[PDB]
Amino acid sequence: MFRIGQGFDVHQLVEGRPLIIGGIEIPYEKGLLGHSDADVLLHTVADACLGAVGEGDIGKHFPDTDPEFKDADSFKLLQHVWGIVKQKGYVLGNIDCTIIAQKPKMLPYIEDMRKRIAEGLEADVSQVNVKATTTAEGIAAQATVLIQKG
Amino acid sequence: MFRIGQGFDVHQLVEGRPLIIGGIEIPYEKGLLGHSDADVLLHTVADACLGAVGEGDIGKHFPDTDPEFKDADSFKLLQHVWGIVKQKGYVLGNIDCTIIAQKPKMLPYIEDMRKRIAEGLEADVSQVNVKATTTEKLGFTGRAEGIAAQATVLIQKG
Amino acid sequence: MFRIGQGFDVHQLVEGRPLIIGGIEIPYEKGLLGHSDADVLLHTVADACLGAVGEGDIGKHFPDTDPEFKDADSFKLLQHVWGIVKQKGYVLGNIDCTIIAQKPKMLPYIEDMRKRIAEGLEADVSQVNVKATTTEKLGFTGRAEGIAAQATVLIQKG
Ligand SMILES: [Mg+2]
Ligand SMILES: [Mg+2]
Ligand SMILES: [Mg+2]
Repeated sequence: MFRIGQGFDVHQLVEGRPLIIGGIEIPYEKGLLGHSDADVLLHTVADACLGAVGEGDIGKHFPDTDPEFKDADSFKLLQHVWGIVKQKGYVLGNIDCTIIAQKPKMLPYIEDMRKRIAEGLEADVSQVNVKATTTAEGIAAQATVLIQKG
Repeated sequence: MFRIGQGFDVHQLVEGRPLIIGGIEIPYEKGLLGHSDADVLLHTVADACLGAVGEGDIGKHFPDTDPEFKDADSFKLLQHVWGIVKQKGYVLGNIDCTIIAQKPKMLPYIEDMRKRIAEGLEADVSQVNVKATTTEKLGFTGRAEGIAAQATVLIQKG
Repeated sequence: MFRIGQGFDVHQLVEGRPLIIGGIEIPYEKGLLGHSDADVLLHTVADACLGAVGEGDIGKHFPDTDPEFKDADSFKLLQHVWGIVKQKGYVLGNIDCTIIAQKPKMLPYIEDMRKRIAEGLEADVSQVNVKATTTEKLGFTGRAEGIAAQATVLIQKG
């Protein structure tokens, strides 16, 4: 058995907050707006994993209104989501993710995002793909995941 | 043997139509514009299914020109599409779907959509995921001009 | 083993360039803007394929700044990508693609794009699905600024 999931998120850009994407802090004048660290890539990854196993989305498991998830580290939240997936008997097949952002340039941080995502999904880096495009009020991300019994 | 499909659709919100999403009636003062009931989520589920078996899209099977599909029930269209998938030898593995909408809030109706989609794919509700998110006021859906959806389906021999 | 990949791309329609989509030249007033032939659909197919094997995106293999990307034939680029997939031991499961464009009407060329993509992926036409949808006048594609495409691929050991 394999199962498929998909995630899509957008976060608003704003001054004063730090920019964190795929678990990596990126030097920039504007961070993303959110109640947790607002890592839009790790949120999308988490939502794709939740969706593959039929467990709604991260809003359902870590609500915005829950003070416990104020300034939450989104890598920790991904680890908990991955606990839910493992409990259903699944491991990672592979994941393919896209960051949509006009600025900053993501290329110098992509390889550490992949390591970080792999770590959070307990997989090898060869199972994780991250790309960026630009095509500027926010940063979006999309992810598609295939999980397998294991 | 597994096959993947993907659907993407977007409908304009207007005054003076019902809002029907995922086969569920949502009491709301705007609804979706289209030749059929405009059910954006069932259209993307149906497109994902047709995509997975190489049978085009709903436009091919139920065109806007042909007048007989005027105000058609999108649940009924989904069942006809599911008939095509079954004839090819496939059943549902699982489906993950996203509604993209600033308003209204979808969360009270999610479980019902999942039930209705499960019924249309002849599947267990554990096989169907539906989530709703906003674009944080950004874009055509962010400013309530329309509702978008996406769906990704995995089907398997059965 | 099966692997999944996803691609997404958007290109501007501009005056006096050919419109090449899915490897097929379509008669039209405008073409897509880019360094290569700007075939938005073959770019997304290529990206989905590279994504499935963890090899980045077309920009990693054929940067904009590479003089052989200038006016490159995106079908040849797809064949290069497919060689990468084949060296890892995979063949096509199936692919489902969507062209989002307000105009022109894709429907007369779809079958040819399917055959071309099938040829590039060394597969049967039954494994390739391509659908075309308009945006209902909404967004950047809805206001004829461009053409968008998405593709989801399932590959398998072969
Ligand atoms: Mg988020
Ligand atoms: Mg529709
Ligand atoms: Mg391109």
